[PDB]
Amino acid sequence: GPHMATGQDRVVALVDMDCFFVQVEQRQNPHLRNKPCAVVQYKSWKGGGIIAVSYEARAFGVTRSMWADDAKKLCPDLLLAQVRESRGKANLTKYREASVEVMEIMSRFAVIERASIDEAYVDLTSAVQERLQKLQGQPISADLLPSTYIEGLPQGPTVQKEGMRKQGLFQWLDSLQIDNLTSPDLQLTVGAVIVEEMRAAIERETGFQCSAGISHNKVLAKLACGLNKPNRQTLVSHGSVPQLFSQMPIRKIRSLGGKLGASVIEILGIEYMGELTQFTESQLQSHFGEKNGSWLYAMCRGIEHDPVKPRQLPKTIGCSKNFPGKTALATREQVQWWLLQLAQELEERLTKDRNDNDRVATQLVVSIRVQGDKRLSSLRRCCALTRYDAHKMSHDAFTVIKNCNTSGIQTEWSPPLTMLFLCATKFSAS
DNA sequence: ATTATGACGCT
DNA sequence: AGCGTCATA
Ligand SMILES: [Mg+2]
Ligand SMILES: [Mg+2]
Repeated sequence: GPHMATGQDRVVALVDMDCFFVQVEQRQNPHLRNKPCAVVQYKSWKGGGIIAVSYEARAFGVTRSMWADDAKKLCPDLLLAQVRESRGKANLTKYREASVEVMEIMSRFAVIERASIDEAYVDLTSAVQERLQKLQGQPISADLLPSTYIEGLPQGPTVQKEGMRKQGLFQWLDSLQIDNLTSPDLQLTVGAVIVEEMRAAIERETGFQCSAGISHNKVLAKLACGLNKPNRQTLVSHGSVPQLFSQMPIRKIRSLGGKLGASVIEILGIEYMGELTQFTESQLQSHFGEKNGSWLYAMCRGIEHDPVKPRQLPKTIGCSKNFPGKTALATREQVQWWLLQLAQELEERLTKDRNDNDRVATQLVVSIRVQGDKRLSSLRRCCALTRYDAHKMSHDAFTVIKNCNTSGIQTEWSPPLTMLFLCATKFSAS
């Protein structure tokens, strides 16, 4: 009763830029705005691979991972923007720099954890306390929440989308004002006010739109974010969790979209997150291990404690290129040349990093894949990284991998290499 | 022949 | 340390 913790101590948001690489290209090229548009890398093989898709194009069935030639079959008028190529490979610098624009704006409001190139968790707990003070018990007006959905409302005893949104928001705010909700619900609401402000500042100062989730932890905030896209934000309250989870496929929850989630479904014979509540913590630990079991037991109740880490910068800076099909690297100098290409981009990004962020990478990570091997990495070896010099890094990389070559002939490379990867890690303050 | 990333867990 | 998992544009 009085001692059951409810995972309602924090306010956490997850902000995710809508179709981010597409918005970066649309800001640069006004001709692409408000059109079915996608971003593609390379062009020769089947028109290139799509890596981002505008919501106008999604309506035609265009998706990420699709070949541009195939996307054009679904959407003949699809417009395309190409990822820059430098030194023979895709170069994502424009999007990394746009990401920094957005992350720096978010950081004015609160501590953020960079979760990917286009999304960040926000810990709003302190900001909410301060805003609550500034307020002096004044009601929160719907006008402060013009793009917010309250998940699960309206309910109980209009056929337009925006009308539905406001109906639910009014029920929520009516109940908050009447004192029929909880202090955590008030805290979430103020959290949502702050995220409207954050999202307005991002759009004003960059041109970019985003969606966001506001809840009591990272997992719920991420889930919330996806419920109403694009350009909207969603509040998932603790109380909304039983109904939300009762029909929520397990694979939709962050970290359960893969093999673990599949085993939860198979071993337990269930489909929805809410069905997990019927098992004891020990039962879940017996199937999924101590850590995952405890996590599952709390998560299916809407409770999770993973903190928003104070980390706005990436921990690693990496450079990779696949060499698929017949392009697999088969000669020694081929391997050396591409190692150099990679090492040159890496040096460029590392020198920029050292200047911007007052740190130095100390470990060089070399990874390769060989043909018809594994998936992903076949092999991964570390060596020291003492100097930001591309020729040295490339020579060093060759050294740690050169004995992978099973060839008799040292000029030839067998089995052919289908992937090269250089990654700088173990940063120290400098 | 999605590609190019990036974080974290296991042993 | 090296490998595997899960995720994002
Ligand atoms: Mg996303
Ligand atoms: Mg994202």
